[PDB]
Amino acid sequence: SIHYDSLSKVGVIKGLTYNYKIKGSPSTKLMVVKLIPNIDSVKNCTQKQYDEYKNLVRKALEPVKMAIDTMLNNVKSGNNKYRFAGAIMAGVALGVATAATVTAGIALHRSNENAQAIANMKSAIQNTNEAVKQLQLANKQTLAVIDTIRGEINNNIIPVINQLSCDTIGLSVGIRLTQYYSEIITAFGPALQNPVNTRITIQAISSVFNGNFDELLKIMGYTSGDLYEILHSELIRGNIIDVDVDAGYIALEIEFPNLTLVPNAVVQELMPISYNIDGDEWVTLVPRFVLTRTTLLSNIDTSRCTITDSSVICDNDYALPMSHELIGCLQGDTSKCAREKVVSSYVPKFALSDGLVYANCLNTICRCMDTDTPISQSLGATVSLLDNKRCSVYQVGDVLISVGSYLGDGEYNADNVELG
Amino acid sequence: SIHYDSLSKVGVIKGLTYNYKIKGSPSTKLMVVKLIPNIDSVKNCTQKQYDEYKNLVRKALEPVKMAIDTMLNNVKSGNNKYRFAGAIMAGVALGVATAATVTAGIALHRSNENAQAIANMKSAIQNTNEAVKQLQLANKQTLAVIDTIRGEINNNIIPVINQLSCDTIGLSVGIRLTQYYSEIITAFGPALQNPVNTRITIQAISSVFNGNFDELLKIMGYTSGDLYEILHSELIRGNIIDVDVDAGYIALEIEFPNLTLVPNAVVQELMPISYNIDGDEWVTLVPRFVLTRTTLLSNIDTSRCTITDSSVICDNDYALPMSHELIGCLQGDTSKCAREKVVSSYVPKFALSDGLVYANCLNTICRCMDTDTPISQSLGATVSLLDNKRCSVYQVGDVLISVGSYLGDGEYNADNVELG
Amino acid sequence: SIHYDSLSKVGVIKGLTYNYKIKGSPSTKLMVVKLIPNIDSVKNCTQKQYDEYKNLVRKALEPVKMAIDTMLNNVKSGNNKYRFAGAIMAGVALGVATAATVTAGIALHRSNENAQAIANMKSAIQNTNEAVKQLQLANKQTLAVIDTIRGEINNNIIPVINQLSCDTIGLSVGIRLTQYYSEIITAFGPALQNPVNTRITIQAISSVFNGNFDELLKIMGYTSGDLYEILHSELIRGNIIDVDVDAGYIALEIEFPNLTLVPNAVVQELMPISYNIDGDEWVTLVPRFVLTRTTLLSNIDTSRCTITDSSVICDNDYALPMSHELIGCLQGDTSKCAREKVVSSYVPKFALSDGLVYANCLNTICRCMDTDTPISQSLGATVSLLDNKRCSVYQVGDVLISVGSYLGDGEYNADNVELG
Repeated sequence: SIHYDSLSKVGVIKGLTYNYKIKGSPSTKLMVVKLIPNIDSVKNCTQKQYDEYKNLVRKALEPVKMAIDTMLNNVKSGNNKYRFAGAIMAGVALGVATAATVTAGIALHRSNENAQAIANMKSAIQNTNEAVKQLQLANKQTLAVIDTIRGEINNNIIPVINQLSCDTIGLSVGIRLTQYYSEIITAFGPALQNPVNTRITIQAISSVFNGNFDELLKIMGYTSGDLYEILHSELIRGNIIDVDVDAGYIALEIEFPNLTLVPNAVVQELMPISYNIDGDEWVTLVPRFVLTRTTLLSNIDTSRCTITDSSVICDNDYALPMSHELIGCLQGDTSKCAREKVVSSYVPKFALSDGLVYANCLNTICRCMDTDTPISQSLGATVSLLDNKRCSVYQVGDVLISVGSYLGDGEYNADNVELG
Repeated sequence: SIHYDSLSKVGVIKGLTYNYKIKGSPSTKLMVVKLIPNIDSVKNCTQKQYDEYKNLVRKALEPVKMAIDTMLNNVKSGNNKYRFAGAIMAGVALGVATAATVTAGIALHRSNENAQAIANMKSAIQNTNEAVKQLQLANKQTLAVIDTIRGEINNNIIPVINQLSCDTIGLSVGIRLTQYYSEIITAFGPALQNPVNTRITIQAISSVFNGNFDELLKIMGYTSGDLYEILHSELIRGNIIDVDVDAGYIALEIEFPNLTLVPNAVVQELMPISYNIDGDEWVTLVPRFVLTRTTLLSNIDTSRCTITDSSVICDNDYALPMSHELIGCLQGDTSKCAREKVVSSYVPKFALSDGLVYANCLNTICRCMDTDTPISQSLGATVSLLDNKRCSVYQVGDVLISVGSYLGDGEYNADNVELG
Repeated sequence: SIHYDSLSKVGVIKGLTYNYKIKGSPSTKLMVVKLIPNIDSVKNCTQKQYDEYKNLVRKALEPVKMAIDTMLNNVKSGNNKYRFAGAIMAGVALGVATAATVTAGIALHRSNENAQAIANMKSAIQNTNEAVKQLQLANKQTLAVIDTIRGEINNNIIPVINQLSCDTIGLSVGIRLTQYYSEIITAFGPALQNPVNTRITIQAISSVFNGNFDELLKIMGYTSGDLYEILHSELIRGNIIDVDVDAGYIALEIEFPNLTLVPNAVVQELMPISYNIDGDEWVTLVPRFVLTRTTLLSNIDTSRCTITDSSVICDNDYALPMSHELIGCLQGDTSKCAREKVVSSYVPKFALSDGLVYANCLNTICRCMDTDTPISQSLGATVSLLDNKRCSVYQVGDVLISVGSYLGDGEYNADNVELG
């Protein structure tokens, strides 16, 4: 319970209401990002710059493969000793880890049969001559292959190649290769250092492809308009499963999760306004959002979640405990609520809820428009309630509002309430 | 009062001084952003990809117009019942809202006559064939029309169109349309969801126009060098007033505010240094900036404001209350000031103010350069003052400084001050 | 000491270990950024737009040179009066400053002989016709000169110049100049306002050169693969030393620092898990990282540092003091540790350290796989220890793990420990 009838007399008013959703089971797709382009159409003019680029790429990829091969051996070393049907992590060889790292280490082994199927297509992956392409694995699964720089050459150099000289072509292509290297290090740098525990969103991945994430979703067989709820929440993420150093490519597995609606769970918003005490202006201190689950009250940090037109969407169940004074305050003992003095006009003075208006008519102008007379609260009353029994249209500050009727047994009274 | 003479003996020294400015009355201009380009120069080669693009745009715009039409009906439903000269909000139909939402809902109705004037120019808006254009409304007001992709076709495809094949042109244009769609969703996505309460800065708006905000200000009749104080503060912002689904465009109103100088208001900076107590090194805890208005002291969170060479500029009056211990400390009762022990050399040891130097000569080397002898403070004194009565140039740490004269009645004394 | 044997019984477990590194002595290089391009190849077609651009650039540069000339006079006014071999700051003319500002003001004078050598090359700097170039000063030092827009004209306009008309060329170049002006104001705007105290990273500087920082490091004679540890930490930074208003260029000095390994300093990570008290689930509150230097314990805010595979790298020594209750807790008086109640399943239940597993087997399923039987802790015990004396493979939650042997004198006991 939140006992709104006692909260209103201390400036706390009932806002909007939402349901709670959290991430469900996954679905996955395969993508290959090529770092060495198929320059074969202009090959004779640019050989010197190309040979220099390949060595730098290979030096950059060599450390990553040893991190992957190391983690694969800790699981294989277990599976070969014991009869059990599941994968077994060798704890003595690993030595120190959180439960999350052990879980991601077993998932890396579980993904290895796709990586082996990709490795059988190496010569077909090398020979692509388009900016994006689709191929079929022996698993019957499809693979998407991305090749940005061959797109740049097809657009910018080939239509004018009769005007340019051989030295101009070589010098022109050389600067484009170093720009692409700078983009790769900016997008993938953190994942190349810690490949087992790091995930990247599809929006960030697309920065290597001019930011065109709409083409990426399209070639995987989706539509960006249908995926809106998980795309806008940034829940579509990928991770590295394998690296090929001699060919120069990265293989990624990309995940499209379901959403689960939590039963008996509600999120409630609270609106604060100022109020009058014996001639001074004060404000109450409370969190903006509160979570209720099967009568239990709790805090929730919505900065780690996305708010939509009707739902709050989180990656995990971010509920947090609540202190005894705040629980006492929200359950109707207003003497336990904390308060602060007002020194700026930026704090609001009125609000609308269920068609009724609550206002602090000692610090803002309130007038009745039908009879054209001012409205005054006593120096004993903290807040004033505006409904259609007195008159049908009110001026509040510099706005005109029409109001509904009060669902109660008599006149609203706010004289001399308990507070602390 | 801040009683700097007592604060100096506890390491708190007087810094720079600024005046306070807050946002004033507005001025506005009109802009139209087109989502469906005028492809008419290459039309025969790209019809298949164009027809697919238009349906996706229309599906994306259909939800936004219903949010706008819904809010317009809540005001019209009031205006038709009553004689009053101002606009009236229907509170029963709206049900729940903050004062800010009611205010933005009335402003949306007030802007509707410009939207109707724009809607009379629809055929002239469709026929533009340039990246940016100016038109005249029947209000005598001007309108700026933006068309990015027709600029791309004029630059990249038309000069080489004799070299490319029909299939190459179609495939080439198709990827540019999906890239533009990805850019729109990234820039406008939050505003398309909540069009009544959301505002966008001109810098962010320009990301749909290659980031060239200088052209946008130029066609509206301004110069980016004159607008520096409001542009650098990020106070130039726009909001959506209407949407046309069949033609595929968004109409925006853009605001250029005035700045108001608050009378009798001053912002004062404070500089902390370490100090000596009985052989140990300590530091005092105080906020960096303090606000004084007509003798009243208050806190101010300058992270929400911009600091210039002479003024602090804020969007609203962000003043906040101050606790009784901090007020006691700043008004000269140093026994109420809070302190901390020092465990790193990154904390500073000296500072310059009004041509005089204050230093902790037990934790840094202080020497007189004229006589070439060291300077020592007793174990009873917290801080030392360096002025030109003793000698004219000092070495402090690894820097040489020349100093002024002390405006006082005698020798400065820092023995055994009151502290807690 | 951290007395891990008492901490384990309250859910705090030993994580990874790192060494501490801080920034050392500098090394520097010279760079010139040109704001007025060498349009001389298309000059006849674009004169009107070019003359308009130059006046706006000069108006933008005029305020910056007076800030530089003002600070240079405060040092020169000292050096001319006194015999001392070092530079002398005039404190009366400066009036108010922090020790950091005095230090940067003397450094600006120390850099002035390079600025004079650059100023002798003005006609050679103006005549460059390439996107990037190298020149030699009379100091025998090299200078790197950047010219982005001449690169754009060499790539985009000259190969098609027989197809375009004179008016098309002029209009086309004019929009590229205003886009470049918008990019300059976005990258350098804060430094142009406060040129003495502001530094910019090489990644941010490169945004004026299509983001290609790899070319910048290459022409300065480095390789981005060797500089990884300081580049990834973002310690490579530059600052403005001079401005030329009539020619329209900015001169920068760029710094490549060394790293110093602090002796006898270690950073230790801590892993928290939940635990059982009399039937309820609880958690302990402690910082993630702790710093030890020659037996002294301290806090460290690693959000201002970079964490690698083995080292923590900071710009300055960010150590901070620690409270008496936390020191008491970590030195084995667990009655002083603070705790919280658990209301979400997102909190972890087990962890691996030194080949042994610690788990809360009342809130997760624990079973022995060799004998296929469940494991249970009493209602008196907070935590359970899993080692190879009982059986060699365990199921914990939904994962299978193989474990090592306990280095102790007998059975581990967690009954009825002291807590508060």
